[PDB]
Amino acid sequence: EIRLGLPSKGRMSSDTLDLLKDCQLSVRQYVAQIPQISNLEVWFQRPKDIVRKLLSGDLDLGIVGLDVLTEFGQGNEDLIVVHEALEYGDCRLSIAIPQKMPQWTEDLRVATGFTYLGPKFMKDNGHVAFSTAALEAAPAMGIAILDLVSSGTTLKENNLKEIEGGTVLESQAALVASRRSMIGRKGVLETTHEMLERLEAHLRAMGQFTVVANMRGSSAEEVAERVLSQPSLAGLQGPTVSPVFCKRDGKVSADYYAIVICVPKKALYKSIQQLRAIGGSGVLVSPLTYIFDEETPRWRQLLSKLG
Amino acid sequence: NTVSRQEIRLGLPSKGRMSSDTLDLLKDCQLSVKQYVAQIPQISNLEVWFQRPKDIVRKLLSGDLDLGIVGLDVLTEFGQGNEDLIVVHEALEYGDCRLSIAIPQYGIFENVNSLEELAKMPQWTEDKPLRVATGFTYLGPKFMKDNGIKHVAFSTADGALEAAPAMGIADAILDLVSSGTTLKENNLKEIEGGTVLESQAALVASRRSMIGRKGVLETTHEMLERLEAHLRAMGQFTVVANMRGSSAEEVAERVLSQPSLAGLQGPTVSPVFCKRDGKVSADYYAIVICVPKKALYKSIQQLRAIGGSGVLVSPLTYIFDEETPRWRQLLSKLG
Amino acid sequence: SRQEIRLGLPSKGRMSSDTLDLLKDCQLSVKQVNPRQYVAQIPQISNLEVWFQRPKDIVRKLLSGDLDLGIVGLDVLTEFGQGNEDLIVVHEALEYGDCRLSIAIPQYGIFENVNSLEELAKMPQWTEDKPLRVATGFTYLGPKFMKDNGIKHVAFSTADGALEAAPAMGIADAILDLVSSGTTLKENNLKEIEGGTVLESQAALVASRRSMIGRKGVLETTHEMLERLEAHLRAMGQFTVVANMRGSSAEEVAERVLSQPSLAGLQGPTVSPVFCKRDGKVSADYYAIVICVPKKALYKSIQQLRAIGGSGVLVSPLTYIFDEETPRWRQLLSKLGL
Amino acid sequence: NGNTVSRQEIRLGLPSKGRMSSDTLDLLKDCQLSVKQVNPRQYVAQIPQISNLEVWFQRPKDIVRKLLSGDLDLGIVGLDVLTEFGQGNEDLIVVHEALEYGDCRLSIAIPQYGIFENVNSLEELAKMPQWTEDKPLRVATGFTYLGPKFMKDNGIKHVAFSTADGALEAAPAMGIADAILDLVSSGTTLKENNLKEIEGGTVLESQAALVASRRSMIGRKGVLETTHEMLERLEAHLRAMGQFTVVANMRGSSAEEVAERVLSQPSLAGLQGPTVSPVFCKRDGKVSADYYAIVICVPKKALYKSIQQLRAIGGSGVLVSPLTYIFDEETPRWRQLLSKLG
Amino acid sequence: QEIRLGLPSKGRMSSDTLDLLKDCQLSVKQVNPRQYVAQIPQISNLEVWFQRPKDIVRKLLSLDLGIVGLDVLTEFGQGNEDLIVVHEALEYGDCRLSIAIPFENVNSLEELQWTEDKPLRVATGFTYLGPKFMKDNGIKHVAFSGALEAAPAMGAILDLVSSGTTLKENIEGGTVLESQAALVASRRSMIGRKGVLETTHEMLERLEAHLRAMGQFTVVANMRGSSAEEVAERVLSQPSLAGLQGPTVSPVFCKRDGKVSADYYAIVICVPKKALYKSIQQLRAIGGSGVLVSPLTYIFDEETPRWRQLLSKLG
Amino acid sequence: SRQEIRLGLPSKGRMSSDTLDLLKDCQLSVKQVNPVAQIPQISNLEVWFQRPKDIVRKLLSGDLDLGIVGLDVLTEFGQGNEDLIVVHEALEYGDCRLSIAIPQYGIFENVNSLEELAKMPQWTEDKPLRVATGFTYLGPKFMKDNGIKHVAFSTADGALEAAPAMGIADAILDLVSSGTTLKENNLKEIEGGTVLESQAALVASRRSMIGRKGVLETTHEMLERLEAHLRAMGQFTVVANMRGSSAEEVAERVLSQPSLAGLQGPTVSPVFCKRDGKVSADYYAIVICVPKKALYKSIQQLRAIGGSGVLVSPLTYIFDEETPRWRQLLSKLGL
Ligand SMILES: N[C@@H](Cc1c[nH]c[nH+]1)C(=O)O
Ligand SMILES: N[C@@H](Cc1c[nH]c[nH+]1)C(=O)O
Ligand SMILES: N[C@@H](Cc1c[nH]c[nH+]1)C(=O)O
Ligand SMILES: N[C@@H](Cc1c[nH]c[nH+]1)C(=O)O
Ligand SMILES: N[C@@H](Cc1c[nH]c[nH+]1)C(=O)O
Ligand SMILES: N[C@@H](Cc1c[nH]c[nH+]1)C(=O)O
Repeated sequence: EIRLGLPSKGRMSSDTLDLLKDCQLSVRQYVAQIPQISNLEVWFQRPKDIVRKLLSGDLDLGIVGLDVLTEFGQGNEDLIVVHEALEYGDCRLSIAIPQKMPQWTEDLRVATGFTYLGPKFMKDNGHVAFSTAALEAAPAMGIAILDLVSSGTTLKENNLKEIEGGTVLESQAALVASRRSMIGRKGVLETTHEMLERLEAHLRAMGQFTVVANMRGSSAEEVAERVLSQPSLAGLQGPTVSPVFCKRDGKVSADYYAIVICVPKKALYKSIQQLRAIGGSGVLVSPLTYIFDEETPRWRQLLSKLG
Repeated sequence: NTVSRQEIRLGLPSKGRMSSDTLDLLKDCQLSVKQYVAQIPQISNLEVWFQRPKDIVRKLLSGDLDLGIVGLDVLTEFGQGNEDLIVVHEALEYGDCRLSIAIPQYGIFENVNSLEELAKMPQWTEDKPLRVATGFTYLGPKFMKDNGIKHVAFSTADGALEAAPAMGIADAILDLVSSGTTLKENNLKEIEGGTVLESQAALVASRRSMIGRKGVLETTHEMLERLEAHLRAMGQFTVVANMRGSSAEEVAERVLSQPSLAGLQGPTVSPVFCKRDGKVSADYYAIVICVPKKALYKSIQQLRAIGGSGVLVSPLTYIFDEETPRWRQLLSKLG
Repeated sequence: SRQEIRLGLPSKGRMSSDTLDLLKDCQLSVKQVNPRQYVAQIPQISNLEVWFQRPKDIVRKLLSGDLDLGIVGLDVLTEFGQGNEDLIVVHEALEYGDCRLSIAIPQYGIFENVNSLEELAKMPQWTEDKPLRVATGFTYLGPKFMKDNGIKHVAFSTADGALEAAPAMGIADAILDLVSSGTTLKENNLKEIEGGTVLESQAALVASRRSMIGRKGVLETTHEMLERLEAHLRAMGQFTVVANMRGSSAEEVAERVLSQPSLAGLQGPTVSPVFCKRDGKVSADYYAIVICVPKKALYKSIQQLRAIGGSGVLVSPLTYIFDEETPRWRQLLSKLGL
Repeated sequence: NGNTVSRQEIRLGLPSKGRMSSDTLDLLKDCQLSVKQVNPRQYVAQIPQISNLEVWFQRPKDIVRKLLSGDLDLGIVGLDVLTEFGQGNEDLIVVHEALEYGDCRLSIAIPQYGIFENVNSLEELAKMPQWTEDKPLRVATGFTYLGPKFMKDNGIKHVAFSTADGALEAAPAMGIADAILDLVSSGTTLKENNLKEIEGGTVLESQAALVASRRSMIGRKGVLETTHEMLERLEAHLRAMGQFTVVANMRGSSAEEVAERVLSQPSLAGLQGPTVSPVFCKRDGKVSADYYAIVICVPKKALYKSIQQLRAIGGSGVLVSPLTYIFDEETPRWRQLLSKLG
Repeated sequence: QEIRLGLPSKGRMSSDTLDLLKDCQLSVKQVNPRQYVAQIPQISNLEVWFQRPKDIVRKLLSLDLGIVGLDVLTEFGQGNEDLIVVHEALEYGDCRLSIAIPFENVNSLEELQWTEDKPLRVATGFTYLGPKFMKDNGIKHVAFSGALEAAPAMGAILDLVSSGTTLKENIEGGTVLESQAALVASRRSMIGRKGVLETTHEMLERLEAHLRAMGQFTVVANMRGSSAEEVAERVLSQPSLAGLQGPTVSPVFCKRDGKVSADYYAIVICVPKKALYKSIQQLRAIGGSGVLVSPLTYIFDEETPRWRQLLSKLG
Repeated sequence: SRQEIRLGLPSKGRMSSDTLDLLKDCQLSVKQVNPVAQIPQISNLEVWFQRPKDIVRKLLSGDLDLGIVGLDVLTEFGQGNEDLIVVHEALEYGDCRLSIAIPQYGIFENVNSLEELAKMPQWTEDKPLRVATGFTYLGPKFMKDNGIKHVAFSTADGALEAAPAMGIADAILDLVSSGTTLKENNLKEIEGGTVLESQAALVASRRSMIGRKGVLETTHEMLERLEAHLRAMGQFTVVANMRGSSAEEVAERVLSQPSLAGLQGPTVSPVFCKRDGKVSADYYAIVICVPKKALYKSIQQLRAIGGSGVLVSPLTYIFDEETPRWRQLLSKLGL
């Protein structure tokens, strides 16, 4: 049996279920199954509960923000980040001040819910005491900020600004695994492998469009010659070119050719312009679930961390 | 109005089904949105403001917005026919309704089946006018000053607008009709010529913003083409079929004999190989065509008649083709 | 009277959301004009109008003729239809709403060494005085099941609150309830018995025979409905997989793909040329292949595709896969014959 | 039957959902009979102020079913529900027939306009040539039982019934039915849909009622005494609901002079007369009974007028406060219950 | 034939208003909760309409009575002589509309650069009343145009202040006005519609008596004593045990050695709620026990000048 | 650092609503600004809403001065800390008991007391008695006192009561109120299995009451208001009209009756009514307190002695001679 922890509430939870639904890995009850991965069982927990059960051995995998992983995991050696950047849950844990200064003789208050990571940053380049408090309004009320910043709007609303070097950590959602489970529970390691591969291929896919265009041409080679002259019509390896038939004088002839290329989403609009310039029409654009390519070093780095 | 601002602002409905359908349209365009102000990353430097629809029209006129998506009813009532508002796309194919006049089927309106015979009723004079309950304070007076009805007072009715004729608050109603079931439940009928306006959700733009603010026209162009290609796609199916044949050309002749297997320009035909007696040969060919969704079932039958099997059907985000006159007409309105 | 085809759908419950999700996955989205109102449209099918009802009301209205089609669990069809021959199951297994209506008895006590329905019947505790008490919501199917299996002294009741708690509270001796995973039964120290299953149930497409033979348009939209649901189930199902591969000709690449066990596709790989510029000349150095891959096979197929030099492997889902018609249509027409 | 089950508790069924539920819980709170909802998800709570009294929250239809089977002993339910689901069973005894909430009438409504414009009477509706065995009068209603009974009684033969989809009142406008049989309270739903009531169209007048099972009352230990207490408490609560206690300071020489003053006033009579007591205050360091306080019950509808009268005779500092119960002589209801029991 | 009184539909004003009527034993008979008309049956022909406060002012300007914030009355009422506030202080919804600035050493509005160009930008919801304060206070350089408290960070403010904590999260003379909930009536009904004047009279009397009561406690104590006058002297020796006019003193009997005698006396006084606790201490000091404390719906006393002031406004 | 008294109250659950209902009925109304609050009825008193566990902890840390919490939370999380003093141990809501439940079937059939669970031998150092519980601290302390050491405790996932049926645990340690959960899950209490009796309680910190000026007197005020209200909740005031010749005759009648005793005896005053144009005190009104549980029987008794028009009404407070809860608190404080 293989157990994977997922966030139970917050946007991290809805974004995680949205991620799984986009991978075609769909999951009142709190325990579910992902049937497309053999013997994989999902447990919905708060992220701190994912870290706690991963350390104890009740879970084998988890998806958690890097902030929760580093504070509640404490840099414990048992935890290994398999994928460090699932590209959601973007934030940074940092300190905010109003818009070395010697006023402290042990007799500087920072309000934070991160009871642990504040103290650690004081050994690196730091007289600091921590509290727990509307957290964002704490400097104005006199409680004491060290908090998560994403868009930074909360900082501007409370007349608070950010410092150079004030970012203690950059955080995304991450796929993490238990070391005791990967070495000791047979069957876990291969599904963490499959999970990493699927997440990489989905992230690449997310990503691209497949673009298919009708083009008038005499040969497949002339048409490909036209597509490859265009800078952003390169595709992964080049246009797939196939014949397109239509009835002329009661007889059929391949007057058109259909090309298919991958196009990055950010490049789509200008690509369309380019395709119109070389005579393409009826341009079908569609999304992808996965794009599998050559494996990234992430698997080998995981094995290097394991031995 | 005149504010140094790097970003193009697009107003979207904040509450109602227009909000949910608008966010649904953007998600179907793969235009994911990032409080009350968000960003659309895919369109360069495009920033979305969620507002009440009247506030979208008001802020477009005041200059706080550059584009908006709003129903044509909200646009015509609150814009009041101002020439600065240009509909860029007049038919986003959701929010369909019509603002019209409904009158009772009973009482004195039994044989009042046209707006004209509603007019010539000696019941209403300067003292006791024709009471019409509506939330459309501007458009009612306009519709009947355009059609010559002398003595009409308009009111906003307490609670259930449709029940006002039954309660005695008003003699008729001026309201939005979609399926018409609300009218039928209260013994109300429309009339010939009673339709004040036909409405859909529309992409609207400010003339002053497009002319004066850098980048507005290009992102309006991108949004219009994206909306047109997405509507075209929603639209069609991609249909891919395996067919046994000796050559690609024979297979193509077979699919083209069929009326609704034409596709956009014709079938794409490619070889399909399989192992026979340890040797492979292109015993099959796979064809690809676009099929309109309303033709899908019939197309499947036709594909079976010519030997097709394993017919894959899948949807499209966009279909980009030749640009519609909507762009050229917008530039015509701008000079 | 009327010229629209009416399709009944469950209004509340998990059956309702799963049904609307099935229709959206078919690109048959429902045009909820009023979300307070109970009637919507499916524009992709001509004159097809959806009515949101309680499932019992779907069966009642199919029998009365106010609906023509319905999607309902087989348990509800059996309990509220009572085997009326006018209700015909068109598609018997839409693969959601899986459960079984069965008998559960305590694990402990009097029922320790009772594990068959016959051994439940044999117990002597049950006479006209003091019968076997069964708590159930299935007012019709319980008595029929128990009169058919020779269990002679049984009284049935509806229970307050948690049906599964009725035997512990003393309200009842056994229950007749729906079992899916069976965890509710385990949580309440209950067990099924051999022969205790009254019926196996899924969501199903049902039609009125009077509507199909007598009302214009019903039989063809039932045909399209059956064909679309079957094709969608097949699609759910597969992935289309497209890979770039280096090769000199289409035949060499095809032989490489077919040498691999699970890269067979439905009929074999489609192989087309992929052109790329080398030294200012364009040439088909690569070829793109497309195959269907079953989803449970996806990962291994990827490995197989990498072994033969594949790259840039696009994976995407399908709304439909239409193939040869299943006998379900011919079976329907035979049921209509007379 | 649940008439044989051994249980120490006396069981009172209360409506689980609806306006009847909240109004019933309001009635209990106004009687200081607060229900200790042990679990809100659970359906059973306790009323600790009455010995061995346990409340079950049920559908009203389930309250009637359970009273007939003997699984409940008392219930509070509208008389419409009692007539529909009890069907006039002789075992159901109405102990209190008018709890003065849930007021409505089940009646027949037909369109104001159409063929029914001159139809104001019920047998005007009967002497109508439109309905035969071929095409009957369609009536939408949720009352599967009471409709047939009412119209077999009033000389109308050719009638069909439907449990209409959704908005019952909109059934005649949609063409689902030609009339409706429904509950009317203020009648605004009838006016909103251009429908009207009829002479003789009223099927029954209904309020919330305290009902009991006769087999339970005679056979189950403790039931009769707690229905006695409930009826008494309810009667008193209604009387209190009702009155104000009014207390006034008055300048006077003796209690009898003050009493003479209050009793000259028409609405200062009280239940039996003003209670009069001395009110002392320090003048120049000595206390003396310069004032007197009077206590009277005043009906709420008289309060304002009573105040004016109390000022005319020199009253001030008029304290007005409400009452939980007013117990007086028993009404005939209890004896009537015993006559129905034998 | 009908007298109509408007009440707020949503907000704390709504729950506080229905709580006010609920405390007055004028229960509101909401026959349809979805509908907007209810009745007060204890006052003959008194009908309640639930709507937003601007709508209440709108209909009083077009209703016979309304209960609305003084802010809504002054902004939407236009200072019209037809709207007469009969009771100006129902003691709920209390607040002040005032100006807050981030602007450090500026503490008076006069110190509040601002010209034709760059006119003092205040984001504010007071479409009518905003102009009034500065058109009257001599800053001619002001323009008016969400999540208001962050407006100084986002790009001074004129808003409602109650406890002021919302202001603290983000001046002298900045107060535009002080507001409470008020019972207002239209002159058109009072001079012209029969029965409006009389039910406004009853409403004003009930509201004044309830406000007095809200207010006090009735306190009843057992005290051992020989005579009523002795016990009364003991109660009156204590400063805040005076009551309205003095303690009501009555005999309390108990069985001693098989014979009954008035060994105790019960006193009744009104005690203000704010004074209750020390009143209990004082009552214990003079030998009281079993002190029953209970609330009041109304305390009617002599009419306030408000009715005669209203009639002076009516002539 | 801070200057005004802080009172912790439960934030969520029925404990929260029942607590706010009690305080509002005690005239300690909480003025919630928006979701920290204030109680203005006690001069200068400030409320903090927290999770029950947090209140105890914050009392221990110094951040709180008072709290209202169930005694189970107090004993489980306070760990018997001497800084926490219960001021009122029984606010008469949140009633429950923390106790041990075991199955009725199987091994445990003929086991109906704690000592018989002890003299059961299924449990060894290797395979101990598995008890599912949320009380990480309290449970072990209870069983070393009169049970075995062959006990392991666990936190059950999900439904604690279903843990013995699922095989997770052999017994549970849980809160019992009405006992329906245990009966629904075929579980049973044992004699001597009760670990603790719990109600909601008013708790205070010793450091705050002795050391922070103003804390002790506002706990005095809230303790007296809470005790007073509880006493009143409690009683009825009952007032009856009685025909009689003298007040003493009427008093003798009420006192001849067992349960009409009142607190000290009936108050008796004259009731006047018009006879022949003359007024005379033909009646007398008596006032007594009646415990609510006795009300109905007292009514019968009042009728037996000729009473009529019996007014019954409730009380907010009943203050008497000072309760020993204050004197005992001061004894625990060293005055
Ligand atoms: N041959 C095209 C499309 C494709 C990608 N993968 C398979 N086909 C490209 O390389 O971009
Ligand atoms: N060649 C097919 C499919 C296609 C459209 N666009 C690109 N390919 C058609 O013309 O319909
Ligand atoms: N011929 C490929 C792809 C395909 C399916 N259908 C049409 N083409 C296969 O059989 O998998
Ligand atoms: N004696 C007063 C007050 C009272 C009624 N009952 C007891 N006391 C009256 O008859 O109104
Ligand atoms: N006599 C007491 C109580 C009271 C007021 N009104 C009537 N009684 C007082 O003057 O305060
Ligand atoms: N004297 C009555 C009522 C009372 C109590 N306290 C004051 N009065 C009694 O002792 O019960």
